[PDB]
Amino acid sequence: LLSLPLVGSLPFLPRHGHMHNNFFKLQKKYGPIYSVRMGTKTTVIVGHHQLAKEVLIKKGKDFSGRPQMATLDIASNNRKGIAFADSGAHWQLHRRLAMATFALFKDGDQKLEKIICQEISTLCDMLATHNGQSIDISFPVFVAVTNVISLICFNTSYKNGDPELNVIQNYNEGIIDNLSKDSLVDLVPWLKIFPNKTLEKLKSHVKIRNDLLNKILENYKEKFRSDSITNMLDTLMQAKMNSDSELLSDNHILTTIGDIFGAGVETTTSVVKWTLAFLLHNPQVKKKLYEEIDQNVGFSRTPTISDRNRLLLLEATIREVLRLRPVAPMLIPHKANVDSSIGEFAVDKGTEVIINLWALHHNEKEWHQPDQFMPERFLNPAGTQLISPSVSYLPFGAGPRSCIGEILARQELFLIMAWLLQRFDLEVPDDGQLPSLEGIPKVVFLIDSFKVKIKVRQAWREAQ
Ligand code: HEM
Ligand SMILES: C[C@]12CC[C@H](O)CC1=CC[C@@H]1[C@@H]2CC[C@]2(C)C(c3cccnc3)=CC[C@@H]12
Repeated sequence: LLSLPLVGSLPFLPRHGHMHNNFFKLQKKYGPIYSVRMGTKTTVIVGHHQLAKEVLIKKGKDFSGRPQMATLDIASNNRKGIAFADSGAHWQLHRRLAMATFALFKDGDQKLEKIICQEISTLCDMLATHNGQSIDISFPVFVAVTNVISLICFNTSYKNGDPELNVIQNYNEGIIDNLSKDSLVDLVPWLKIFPNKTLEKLKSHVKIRNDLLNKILENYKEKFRSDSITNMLDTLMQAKMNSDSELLSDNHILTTIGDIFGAGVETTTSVVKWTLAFLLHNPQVKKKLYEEIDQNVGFSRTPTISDRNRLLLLEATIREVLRLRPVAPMLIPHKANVDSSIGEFAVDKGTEVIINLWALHHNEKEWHQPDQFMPERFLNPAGTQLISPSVSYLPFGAGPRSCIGEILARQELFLIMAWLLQRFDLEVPDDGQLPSLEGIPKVVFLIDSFKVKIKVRQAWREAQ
């Protein structure tokens, strides 16, 4: 007898399990580096911190490109902005500008901390009215960080109950929904194979986004002045003026701002939401954080960046969430700019390269009990200093494409968690429903919405 002719082979079921996991699973069989073919396209998947550090750092510029996806083409207005922009003059300029923007927030009245704290203050005030009730805290958090990013981008914020916030939250939900089904690593190009409305759907969420950004950018051309660089939009216009003409067109500026707005809001919200979930499943850790927040900060004042030097277990909890649930479990896809190599294997010009960050954060030789939420992994055995327990760890990636929002995100997470932990007891709702920790892989790695019982703290009031 005979083997049947094979016309197609995939090593696991599509739309079965999370893909970053299925890829990790195959490491057992094939090693930490291997490739897949779909039509003309080859894709490399990397699942070890050494070979990843080759792609991200050592050969940074070689692998700093982005592949082209019909779905990203829409989200990025034909490859503009930073995130889904390919390497080139376009990317490099807009990346450096945005970065330069961030320094305009290093010291003074527009200290990043002061902008962050104002909003956490509104945010804690709103949340306080719900004393005794179980709420989904998604929207209150989305609001506070929508504000921080808005101030940083434009020097504007939204008053309470402005409907624009609701309009944003909507096309954000609908873009994240139609950007991919599961991860950005779509394996089989299902949307070229059968009739469907997903590009149609995606276009018209992005239309409404682009329309809101167009209003603000034409309504700002007349407020703009050379002697006043205080936000990101200024920085961009300060560049268009001096000069790079092809590079800073209207579309190009809109899209960069659109990336930062998107990225500022959805990543931090998601992580806050994860952190709260892990905290609800871990009442032993939760208790110690209240005890640590009392011993070190008490109730004479609200928490402060300078507190990162003493709220160590809080910073370890955040570190551990960013490990167990990476925001980007497979980063964003890379691409080979020139012919090159990983681990001394050939990788040709144009090949998609994916770092399975999830594998690195779960490597069993690198972590002692990787499947466990254990903020202790990030402390010395006593409890008094933060440690880097493995090199297989890159929540913010690294190299030419590393996260630019990293200082922003770090401070937003630490300050949100600290104000929250000071003022509020956060408990399971009366119906003992805990959130699912499984997650929902999309551009960002999300958690199903859930509810938290929020109460005002006995110790917080017993001091007013
Ligand atoms: C916990 C929150 C965050 C995490 C864990 C995180 C992590 C990451 C990772 C892993 C990447 C991709 C690295 C790669 O593609 O190889 C990335 C890229 C990026 N992030 Fe974040 N990030 C966070 C928050 C933010 C924030 C607050 C912003 C905006 C202020 C932001 C803006 C960006 C942008 C614009 C890129 C694209 C970089 C490029 O293509 O050159 N991120 N981030
Ligand atoms: C789709 C979305 C989120 C929904 C918005 O409507 C549009 C948008 C634009 C830029 C994207 C963002 C999600 C987060 C992205 C993908 C991001 C990012 C992703 C992960 C970590 N850090 C940053 C850089 C650009 C960001």
